[PDB]
Amino acid sequence: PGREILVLHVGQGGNQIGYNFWKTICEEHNIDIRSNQRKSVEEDKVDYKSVFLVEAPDGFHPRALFIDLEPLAVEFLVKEMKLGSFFSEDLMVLSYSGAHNVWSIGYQTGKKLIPVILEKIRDTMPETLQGFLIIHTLGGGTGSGFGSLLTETLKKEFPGKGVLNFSVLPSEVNDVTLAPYNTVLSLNHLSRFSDLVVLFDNTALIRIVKDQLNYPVIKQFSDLNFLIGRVMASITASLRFPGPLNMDLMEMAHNLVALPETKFIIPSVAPLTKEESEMSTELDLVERCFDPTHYMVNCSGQGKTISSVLMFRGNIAIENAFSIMTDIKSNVAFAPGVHPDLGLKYGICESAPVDFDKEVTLLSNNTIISEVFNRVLERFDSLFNRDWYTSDYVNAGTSKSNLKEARDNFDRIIKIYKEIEG
Ligand SMILES: Nc1nc2c(ncn2[C@@H]2O[C@H](COP(=O)(O)OP(=O)(O)OP(=O)(O)O)[C@@H](O)[C@H]2O)c(=O)[nH]1
Ligand code: NA
Ligand code: NA
Repeated sequence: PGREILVLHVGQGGNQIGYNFWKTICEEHNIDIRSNQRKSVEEDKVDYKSVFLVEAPDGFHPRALFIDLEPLAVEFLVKEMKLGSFFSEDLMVLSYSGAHNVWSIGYQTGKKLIPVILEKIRDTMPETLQGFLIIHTLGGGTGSGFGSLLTETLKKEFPGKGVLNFSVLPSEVNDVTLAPYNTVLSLNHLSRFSDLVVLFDNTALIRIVKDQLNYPVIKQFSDLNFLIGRVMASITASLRFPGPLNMDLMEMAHNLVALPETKFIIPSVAPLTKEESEMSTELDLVERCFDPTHYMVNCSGQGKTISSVLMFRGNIAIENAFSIMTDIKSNVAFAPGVHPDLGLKYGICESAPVDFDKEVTLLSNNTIISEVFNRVLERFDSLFNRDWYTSDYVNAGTSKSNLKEARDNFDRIIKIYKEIEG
């Protein structure tokens, strides 16, 4: 026993993303998400299912909680995707009132559910649990505020366990006008309590789906969220399947987090299709991951990499993975203080993702974070300097002074990344 992870999905986006993640995990372990059983004994591969799956005598269940302050997103998802016996009622922590896109309402209202959540966790969590993943968007009220509260709560209640966030930033034009306040409040909270924050945004996800997968239409968020699920599954693949070089959650965080504050990470994956996986080299895939076309956060350029983690999955030539390292260091811009021999952390797993020959996943700690975050700050200031939209934050326990305090800490983080850039 050991290595187990518990996944908390918070708000509409966090729970919708959870569908794609759990679908991917079940497929990788040849588990039928509808029957809760192995699809077959003969195709049961050597693996470690306990990382994300609880095996009970009746079948497999996700080590997850599905948390929201309104019931519609989760209930509709479970009905449409036929998840009733996998996303079961005993794993749901739902209320009725909603956060109304205000971080402060999500935070305050979520406090009422913390006892129930902690009881569910302490009911079924093994003592050898390595950590928690919190999946949430930053621009709404529940994912942002309740997700922030949960990050704080888990770090306090479970010392020595990793707390990692997979967090969706607002789009280039925000689709929630309150998103700057919610994003600054969330990033401030995660800077204080998360061990590592892996970021995504829908502008980048849409670009990848339209340009790398060439989907003719995106009709549901599943046709975007699958990319987030791919990152989550691939970066944990070496905990779950054999390979030459495995790595756990805090192993990856320790290699990325150069200074305590530099914990905000941009992911990328290559390739995106089976056909590309069968007609590519390790060098080609790594170069794609380091190219802004493949970043899952919308960036103006390659920035400067401080530190990176690369997971190689599938039919990988180890000599190519190693031999290309000097090429990565020569062709990709790293921050000025990074020694020519440093800034890379490798994992290598023999299991390829569904039907692919091979795949590379990159987690990059990149100074371009400062540009992404500066844009959030500029949006925040445009509202705050006019006192726009502050009333419902104030009424839910976030004073205007508190809003400014969060903004100023956010700016301190931006400046640390900018200083490292040079
Ligand atoms: N990628 C992705 N983004 C989502 C998804 N659902 C919502 N979003 C984004 O999340 C932000 C809105 O937050 P939601 O997750 O809907 O809000 P919530 O966390 O449920 O908070 P409240 O509705 O205020 O209670 C917007 O920027 C949306 O574009 C999703 O399934 N996938
Ligand atoms: Na919602
Ligand atoms: Na909503």
